[PDB]
Amino acid sequence: GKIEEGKLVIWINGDKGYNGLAEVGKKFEKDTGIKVTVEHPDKLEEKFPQVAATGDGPDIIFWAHDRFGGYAQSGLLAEITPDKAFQDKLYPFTWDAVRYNGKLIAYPIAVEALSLIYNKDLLPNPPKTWEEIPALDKELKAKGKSALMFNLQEPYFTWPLIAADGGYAFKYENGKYDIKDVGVDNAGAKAGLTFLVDLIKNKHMNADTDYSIAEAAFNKGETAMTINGPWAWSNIDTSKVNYGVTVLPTFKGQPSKPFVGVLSAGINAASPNKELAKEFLENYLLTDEGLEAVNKDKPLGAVALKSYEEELAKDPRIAATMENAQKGEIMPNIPQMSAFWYAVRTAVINAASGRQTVDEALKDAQTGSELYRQSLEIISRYLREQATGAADTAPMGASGATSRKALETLRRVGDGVQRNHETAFQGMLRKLDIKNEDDVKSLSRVMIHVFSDGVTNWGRIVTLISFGAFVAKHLKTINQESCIEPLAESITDVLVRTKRDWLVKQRGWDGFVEFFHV
Ligand SMILES: CO[C@H]1/C(F)=C/C[C@H](C)[C@@H](C)S(=O)(=O)NC(=O)c2ccc3c(c2)N(C[C@@H]2CCO[C@H]21)C[C@@]1(CCCc2cc(Cl)ccc21)CO3
Ligand SMILES: OC[C@H]1O[C@H](O[C@H]2[C@H](O)[C@@H](O)[C@@H](O)O[C@@H]2CO)[C@H](O)[C@@H](O)[C@@H]1O
Repeated sequence: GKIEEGKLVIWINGDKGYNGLAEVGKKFEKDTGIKVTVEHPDKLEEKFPQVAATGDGPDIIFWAHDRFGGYAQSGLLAEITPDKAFQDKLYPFTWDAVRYNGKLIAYPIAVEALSLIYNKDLLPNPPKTWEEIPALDKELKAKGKSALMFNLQEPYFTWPLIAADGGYAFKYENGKYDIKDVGVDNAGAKAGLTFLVDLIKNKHMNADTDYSIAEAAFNKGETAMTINGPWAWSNIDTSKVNYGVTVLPTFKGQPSKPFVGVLSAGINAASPNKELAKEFLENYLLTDEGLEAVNKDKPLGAVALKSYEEELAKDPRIAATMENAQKGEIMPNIPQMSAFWYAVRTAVINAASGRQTVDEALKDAQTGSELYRQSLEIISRYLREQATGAADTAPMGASGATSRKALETLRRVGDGVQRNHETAFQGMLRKLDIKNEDDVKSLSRVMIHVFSDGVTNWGRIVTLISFGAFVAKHLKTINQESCIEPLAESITDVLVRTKRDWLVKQRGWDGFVEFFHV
């Protein structure tokens, strides 16, 4: 389906101030005659890239900025071009969170960081360390309470602990990300997750605790502490708990490091209402009165709009939010963040339930988080050396032995496939009629149709990549060598998205090397 002209459909998460956002929508309707529909579907961050890919979905999508680079890389977002006068009304660091490949891909709304929320009637002074929580829980259990309950199903809430002693997602040094350097299974990450698993094993927490269970327990006065963001404060106000919002506890003397999000509004590339969306976001929502309406429903945190943020800055809950934000780090918006989050969510859940050990769980998470970059490194090098006749001299980098050995295996087995299946390869090449970067882009659909319509095994993966090499050779001979790298990226995208779970179960490219050994 096509997006309907002359209305606005907005998607925002169900924990945010969506009735507040609908009031801003009604003000827009009152001026313009244009109906604004606000929806909060489950798993909207997973649904958006599926429906938007077919030219469907909402006109405007709200999420934290971490998902938006993936969306932008897939052509799902309109470039945002506010004038200088509008850009200067928001803090520059919030604009930086919505910049992807030099282009603004969303409007920033507000800065979110988790804090420790504590019941002052149970815990007059909250604990400064994670390490004192077991003893504190023992004290509280004797009075029929617990120390701490928070969502263990979403790794956002457990990440601050994992990150504290040296866990990291993608390493940041000299003002740039080393996407090859992933810190999911180092000693720091292990120490943090082991502490969490030990809290569970000693019955200080329950592995099944989710968002709803922890909220209800805190807001009924059953647990002394929770971990949550500004959005949660509204329901706590209603409960009349005497609560404080403060700095997260330290682990091994070091601050808990929450991943900081910037709630952001992106415009769908398929929307025929882009001018209405920009008008709504700039002149209705991102105003003192627009942000107030949302903030009164569920608090936004530290708003991007300089004028309204000065008014809210005096709130000690916001001061505490920004203290934790400064100790933490701004999330990347790189396309791999979705894979990172999927990998760590599974690792926390399996470690918490005892399905896997901490070592086993973080091992798998590391492989999952590394999979795109390692797969690209191998696939791009094979395609490029096959096309040119000469290999890449560049160092292989992180997990370089695996990448080197996988490439050597792929040269052996892939050249065998190209030789033996030369007839079919030639026939399919002629059938596809590839001649430019436009035709290369259209291969993704046929590639995913043929590669996924069949069993999952290493032999079929070799075919995917070897035919890729066969096409790369053709692109070089027709003076279309600049298409080879986008082809490699497209093959890699198809492989890692469709076979993510299977690939991780095989120990990634080490499984490939082992399967075809001797
Ligand atoms: C019958 O004719 C096919 C052929 F010869 C199969 C022989 C093989 C060795 C089988 C015995 S198998 O079961 O081991 N493997 C597969 O069946 C298989 C797996 C993946 C795969 C394909 C097959 N493709 C169809 C092949 C290529 C040559 O003839 C087709 C190519 C494919 C789709 C077209 C566009 C395209 C573009 C790029 Cl850049 C890369 C790949 C592709 C998707 O990838
Ligand atoms: O749990 C992984 C998850 O973390 C972040 O999602 C947060 C979001 O930023 C908050 O606004 C709030 O809604 O809670 C969410 C956690 O349930 C990432 O933004 C998201 O991409 C990621 O999957």
